[PDB]
Amino acid sequence: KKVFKTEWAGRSLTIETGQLAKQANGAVLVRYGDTVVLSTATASKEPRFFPLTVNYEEKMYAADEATLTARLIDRPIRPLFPKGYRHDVQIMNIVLSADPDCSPEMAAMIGSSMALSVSDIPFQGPIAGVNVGYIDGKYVINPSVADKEISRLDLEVAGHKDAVNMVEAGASEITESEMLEAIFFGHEEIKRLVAFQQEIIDHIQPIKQVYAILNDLIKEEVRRLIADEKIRPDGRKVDEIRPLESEVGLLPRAHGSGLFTRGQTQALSVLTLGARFMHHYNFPNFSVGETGPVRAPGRREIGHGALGERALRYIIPDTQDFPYTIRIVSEVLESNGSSSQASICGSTLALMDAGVPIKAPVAGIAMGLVTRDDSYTILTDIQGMEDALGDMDFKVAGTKDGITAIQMDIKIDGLTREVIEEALEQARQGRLAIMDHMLHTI
Amino acid sequence: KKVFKTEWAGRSLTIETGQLAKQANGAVLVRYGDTVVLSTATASKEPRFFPLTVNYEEKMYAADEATLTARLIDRPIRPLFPKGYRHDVQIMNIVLSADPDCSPEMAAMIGSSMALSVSDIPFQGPIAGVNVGYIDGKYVINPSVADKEISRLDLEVAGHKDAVNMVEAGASEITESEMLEAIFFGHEEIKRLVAFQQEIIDHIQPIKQVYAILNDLIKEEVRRLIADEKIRPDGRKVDEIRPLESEVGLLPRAHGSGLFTRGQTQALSVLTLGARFMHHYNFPNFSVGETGPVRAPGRREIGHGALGERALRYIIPDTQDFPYTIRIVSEVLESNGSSSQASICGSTLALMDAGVPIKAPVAGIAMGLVTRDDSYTILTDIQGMEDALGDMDFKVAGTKDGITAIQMDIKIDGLTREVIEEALEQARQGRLAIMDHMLHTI
Amino acid sequence: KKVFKTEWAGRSLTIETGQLAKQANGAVLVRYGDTVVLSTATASKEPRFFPLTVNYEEKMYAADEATLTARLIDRPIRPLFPKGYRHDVQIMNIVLSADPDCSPEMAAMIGSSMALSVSDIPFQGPIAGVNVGYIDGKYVINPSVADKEISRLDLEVAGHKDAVNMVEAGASEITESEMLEAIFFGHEEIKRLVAFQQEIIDHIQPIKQVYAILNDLIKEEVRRLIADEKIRPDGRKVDEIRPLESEVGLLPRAHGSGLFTRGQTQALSVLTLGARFMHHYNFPNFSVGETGPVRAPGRREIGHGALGERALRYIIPDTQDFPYTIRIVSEVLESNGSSSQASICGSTLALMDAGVPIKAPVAGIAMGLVTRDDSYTILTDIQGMEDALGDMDFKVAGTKDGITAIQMDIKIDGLTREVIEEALEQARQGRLAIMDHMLHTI
Ligand SMILES: [Mg+2]
Ligand SMILES: [Mg+2]
Ligand SMILES: [Mg+2]
Repeated sequence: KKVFKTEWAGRSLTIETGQLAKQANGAVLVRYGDTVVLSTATASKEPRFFPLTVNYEEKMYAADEATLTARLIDRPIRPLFPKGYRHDVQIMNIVLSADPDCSPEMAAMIGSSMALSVSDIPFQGPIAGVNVGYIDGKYVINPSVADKEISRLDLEVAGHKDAVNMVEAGASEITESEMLEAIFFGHEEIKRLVAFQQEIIDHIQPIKQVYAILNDLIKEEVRRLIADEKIRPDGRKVDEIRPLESEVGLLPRAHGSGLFTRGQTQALSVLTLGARFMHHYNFPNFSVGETGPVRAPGRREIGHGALGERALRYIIPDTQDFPYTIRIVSEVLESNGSSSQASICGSTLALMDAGVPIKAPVAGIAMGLVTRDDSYTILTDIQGMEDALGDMDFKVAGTKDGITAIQMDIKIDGLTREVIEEALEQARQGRLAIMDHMLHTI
Repeated sequence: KKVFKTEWAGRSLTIETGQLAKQANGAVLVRYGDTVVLSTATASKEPRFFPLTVNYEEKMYAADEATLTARLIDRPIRPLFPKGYRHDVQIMNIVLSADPDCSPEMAAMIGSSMALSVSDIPFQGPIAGVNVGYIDGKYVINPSVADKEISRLDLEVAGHKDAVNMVEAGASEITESEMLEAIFFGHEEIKRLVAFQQEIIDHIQPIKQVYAILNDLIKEEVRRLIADEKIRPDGRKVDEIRPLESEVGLLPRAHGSGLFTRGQTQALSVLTLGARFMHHYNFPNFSVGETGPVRAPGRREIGHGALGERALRYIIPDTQDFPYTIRIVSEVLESNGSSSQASICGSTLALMDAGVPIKAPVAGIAMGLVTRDDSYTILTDIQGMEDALGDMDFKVAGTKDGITAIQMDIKIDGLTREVIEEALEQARQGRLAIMDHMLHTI
Repeated sequence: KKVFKTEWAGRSLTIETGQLAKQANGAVLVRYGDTVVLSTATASKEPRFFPLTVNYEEKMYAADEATLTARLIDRPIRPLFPKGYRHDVQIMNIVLSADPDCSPEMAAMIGSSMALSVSDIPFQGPIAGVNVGYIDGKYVINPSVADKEISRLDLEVAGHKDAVNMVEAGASEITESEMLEAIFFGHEEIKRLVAFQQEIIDHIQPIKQVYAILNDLIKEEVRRLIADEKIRPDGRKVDEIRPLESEVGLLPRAHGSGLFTRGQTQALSVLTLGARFMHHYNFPNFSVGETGPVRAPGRREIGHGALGERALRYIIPDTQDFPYTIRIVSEVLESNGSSSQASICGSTLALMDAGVPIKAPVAGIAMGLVTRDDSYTILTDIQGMEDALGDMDFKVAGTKDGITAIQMDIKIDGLTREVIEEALEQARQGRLAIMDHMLHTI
């Protein structure tokens, strides 16, 4: 994780990388004052017309428009790819925290530039954008909500080191000279922002670029290694949990937030208190390093949100002891096995971060199985491949004092009593280990 | 039609087959107390990745959630198909009547097992599910809504004769042993439910599994047999109506219901009273023995709902004599020609069932045409093939005293006055014949 | 532009062609009293099952149903196409002004007939439809909303010169003879309307029916002609605006309307006053002579509506001096570069039509560029091909006193200051010329 800081229009500008959304080609967290934006850039493995998609979304907890902002950010980026480049490139901008005086739109634009800049994609940037106002005869960079009310110009201009790349303006009937001056006043700031990004690029130094029978032979090799040689594809032992990392309080305008990472699975859960309890779960395709349609929550996202809500509902305080609504949203930023349990753990952190008087913290974990002729092997904290090539995905969440939720998917006829018993015990040990880590963080 | 009865958690469990949704591969009506669920299983004719889809819907008149339940029922079913089976299989569960103390989710799960078991699809069941509660230290099968409020466990468990295959639980922090005790307490009931299903299967004994030039010769033969030999593809006479069957009062929690069957066309219409008149029409793909997307009402269903509403609107009493809202929903469970008129007849039955003081009963029927030489033949109650290969689809509904609705689709340039007049006369005789039967039923 | 007038059920019937939607195969404006309906017919260039789609929409500003009305109009039209005809034919019906006593449905039915008749598509019409009521024992053509309340019959019947082609009725239990009399009373009016349509057809006389290297040589030829010979594909000069045409007050039940045409780009903007400011933009596929899905407004339509709203927002009077909501909807009836600007102009004419005390009229225009070596050429009022084959699409709108909106898309890395300077000045001259024309119209 690398943090780069500067100042922008009288407020702090930080760009973070290396920690969040590692399976996108490039990903960056932009903090502009209290505005926080996660920007990702992901490209298809092989080339597909150049298919570029830019998305912008302001989360409900951050406090047509988003369509206009995605079209805004697409413009200075689209023409700067090599001629003939046909890979499908998808860029996401998620406003996690929104201060209206610290333009989330412009933060997302430089986030989208930086996401691409560190990314692996041959984008010919960097670019940056600024908002220019025109107040009492003086041009201003990124005016506050108050200043924009007395501004005769609502100009957003973007470009690179060499030239202006985009002009998007509304104005109170200003002359051609007044506009022209505003534009190249804006481009002076753009050159500073592009220089700031280039410092980051210089430091980071991104590097730019019968079947079915085979599929069964790999399945048997993974299963043989596990049952016989006692070793898992990532070198783990059968009861080994992946490396754990965790933080709270990542978002200034949220009541509570928790970041929980387990191996290659990472979830950001954001809590909102209002004036009863709900938990939602979002699974972007950049979480698994892919592109594709940005659709409404599918069947799986509805399930995993309800499973998280079920595990957590039992420790939520009553209304007499906590007279507030509680909404938690879990964002899966990276996934390689049980994002849904990571969302449960992130939500517990966010509940404690927000000072919600819960009965007890809750953590979860998913168990696996490799069945063989004479015996079987329980796998603790399975990754995706062990789900795909194993025999079950057995998810258990609860407190130190017992179970609050179970959900199971198996690829065999059934689980014997001994399998279920052994899995529940390893899962009891697993959740206890995870909460020891979470209480260490909290 | 065969009815099989038992007792389940202190309430009656009935499974019916042979009457409803005969064009699905397998179909079953489950009655669990006042809960009523129709479950169908339909497979693609040819095999296609194994595409299995399970659907669950609680109808508005029965009284995220439905997604979780379809997700619930898929789990114990999916792994029990032969390895390498690639037919597209769709399972539909329609909650027609819902008593919250008599689990519609569990009723639908055994319905889906039952639908598959009698179906011809090589499903390796049967399976069954139960809900297990935990109240003052004792496990209970399918607790009532009141009992679940004092329950420390919300466990739903499914499996087959030999093993448990699915566990989905919420719990007030119960230990691993307590959960284990609940699972195999539930599985004792599952083995009883699967044994009951096997009794039904033992009795029923399901058996398990230039082009354009040709079509014109087929069309030419059906039309030739009709015009020359006066015989229709099913052997009917040109003015012969298909066998009629009808009952009332099928749903305990509905204000009125009518089941109307005409040959291979079957509609169940459900009426709801409230505190002005609407008729809706649903056409599931299993009604014609197919699979496919479950979409919102298409143009045809909207058309056929409005045509049903038109035929019926005229005999609905004034508010002074009946001060209630009336919503009727007609479910096409099978189709082979004019489901829309069957829905009209089903709706009239439901109106008389509900004790709605209608002006007069209403029946409908669809007429056809085969034009030849200069001669022609009017067909009474056309099936699908006579619509496709004939010249018109001429639908007339009304009372014994006259016409209340007409809708027509033709495949030739126009209908002469003489064709229209003779068709109207045969349809007058038709609706009178259908109505004589409906009053016999009512 | 040709206008054909007659009388229909005691109200005026006008059919207009030659002015609106010229890029559809056939397009017609029908005025039936105060009802105004635009009807278009467009066919795919090559044939694809005969795919015919009929669409019907009543605009909100004109004052299940639209689906039923579109199916209504499809029926008398569908069977009257040549056997074996496989071109995709799409008919759109847009109710721009709605008087409920002058049936928009029947206006749309004869509009769809006329659209196809003048179209080049081998539709074997014309057809027409009428509404027949039955009041105190007398049949009446197209009864008023009041008269329909005392009518025992709500019959819609359609057909051609030779026969009735469609019967759709609801009725208060009328006999077969009463229904039969109604149909052929209606067909007496149909033959008169079909004769009226036939007069127009006689008058108009419609006539009835390495790749990558090649595209790059065409692009180089357009750019070569522009930069060297100064000649544009339509023979225009680089600073020449396309011919302008403009009218105001096209819709009787709208508070204001403006029609603005610029070459092959045409927009109709409709203003509605209520008891704050919004501008929407619609882009039908017939505007460029194509067929295809009728979807919700896409990203471009959202963008172009907001850009129009942005150009206009600045001249909207304050609430203190104009206490009304203002809604404008701009319909792109024909397009060949910058419809977004056509909407702005249309909107301004409309605001003036509606007597909205705007600060100043607003006009817009789109500029292009052909870059050659170190040389370049600014293009005034670019058509679609000069956008596709040029270097920018630079849109500037404003008043006589300055700029109110700018939006730009470029196909090169950046725009030098002098290019931006040259574009703004030519665009300033452009909008002044357009506004000189618009004030002449107003
Ligand atoms: Mg897992
Ligand atoms: Mg029919
Ligand atoms: Mg343009």
